[PDB]
Amino acid sequence: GSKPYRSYVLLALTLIYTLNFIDRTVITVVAQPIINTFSLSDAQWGLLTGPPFALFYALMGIPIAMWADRGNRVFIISLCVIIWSIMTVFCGLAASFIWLLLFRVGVAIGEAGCTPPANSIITDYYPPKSRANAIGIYSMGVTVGGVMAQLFGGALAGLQGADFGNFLSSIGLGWLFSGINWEEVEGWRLVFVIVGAPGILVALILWLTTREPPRGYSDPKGKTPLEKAGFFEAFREFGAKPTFWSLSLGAAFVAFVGYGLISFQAPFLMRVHGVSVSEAAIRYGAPLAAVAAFGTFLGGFLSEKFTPRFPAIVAWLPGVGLLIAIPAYIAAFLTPSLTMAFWMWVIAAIAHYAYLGAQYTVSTAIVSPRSRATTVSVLLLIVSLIGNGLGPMFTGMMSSAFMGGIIRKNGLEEAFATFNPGLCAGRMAEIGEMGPALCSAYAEGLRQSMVATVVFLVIAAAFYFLASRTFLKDRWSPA
Repeated sequence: GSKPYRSYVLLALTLIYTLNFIDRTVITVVAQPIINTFSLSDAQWGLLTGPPFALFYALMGIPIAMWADRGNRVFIISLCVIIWSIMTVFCGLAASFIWLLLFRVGVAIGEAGCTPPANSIITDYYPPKSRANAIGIYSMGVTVGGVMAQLFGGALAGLQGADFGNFLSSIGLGWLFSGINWEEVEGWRLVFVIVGAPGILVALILWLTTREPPRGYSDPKGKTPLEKAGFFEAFREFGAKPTFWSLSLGAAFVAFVGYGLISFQAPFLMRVHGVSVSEAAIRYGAPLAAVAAFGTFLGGFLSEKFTPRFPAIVAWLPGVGLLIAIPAYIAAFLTPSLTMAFWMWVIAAIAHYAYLGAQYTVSTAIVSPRSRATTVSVLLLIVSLIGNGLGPMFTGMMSSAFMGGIIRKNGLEEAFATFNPGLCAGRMAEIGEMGPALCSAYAEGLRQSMVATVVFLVIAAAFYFLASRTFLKDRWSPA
């Protein structure tokens, strides 16, 4: 490609990836409102924010990959942008929670067709002198995507549907004004619609302003490997090594905790501290997500600070920094002062994602570079699968379980057989003799579930240490 033109192509791909993660994580913002509207158990909210992305790499990742290395390299991104933005707005207008679940699966279907083609495009668009910092810029999409999803969700939540209707009517899109009443539409429907909708426009803009690179605009002298570089074989080279399995296990459990936590984050701060969706997702969710990214990068940086030689670094021997994350999290959860909560949480996130990025760096250091590629792929697959799939599922089913127990220990089942969530928020009076009891249970069950999930950081530390042992033999030396 050219130079200002390929710079533009890079801006467009980084923006696509930003939007990918905006549409991917905004759902954690409108958690509680979605629950109020569809009257869901936290176990269901977990079933919705976790195992749907089972499909993300379960099918699409593998066929998208196959289909992206083969051909049609720009059309694929723009098609998938259309796909996951359409699926998003469809979430904004879902009858049953089953339709929400399928629309989320479809969003994942679409989003799995972003990175393989975007990578191929940056590669064959950029010369090896600077391809590196290019891929780095593109990667920055995740961080910006998360923090911006939190901000835009907070902004668009708590937005009267009548405001949106009157706006659309004020611009001449009256095909929807009389079509349906806007005072009965909930703000998360608007979040979804406004976040997904411009994706179609952006996929068009991509299809139009982006030439496909000729490919192989790569490096010149490279003798034939004859052995198909790294493919299946790299797996057994890293599958021999048990440090690989133990680090991918510990990393997947770090992620299991982090994912469950974000999945019920806004619900927590709302139920306990009574904060608007806006506050919960703006004053806290976005700074927290930034701090999470920073803790990750800091962890990789403290690896790069001493992974030149000494590895799996820690105080001495085990990674107790995870263990240290544990009580600060628990403190955030067991506090009456919200300031306190925020700050404690900040601290522990810094530690928590530290040990994630750390593990990430350490992975690269166990295998030959001819295989480090597919090694980091397989590790991120393990981590997304286990973490995403099972983290919220545990956090939510525990929230139900621990609410359950409370009900049982106060035999409240007669009052609960008519319990919905939404009434608890602001409509306190018009519930019953056992109204406040039932809201207090809805909150404390989730509280106990959060405090329960962090204890998986014990499993995480256990795996980290477990690998810090077998590491030395597993290490890859040039000698």
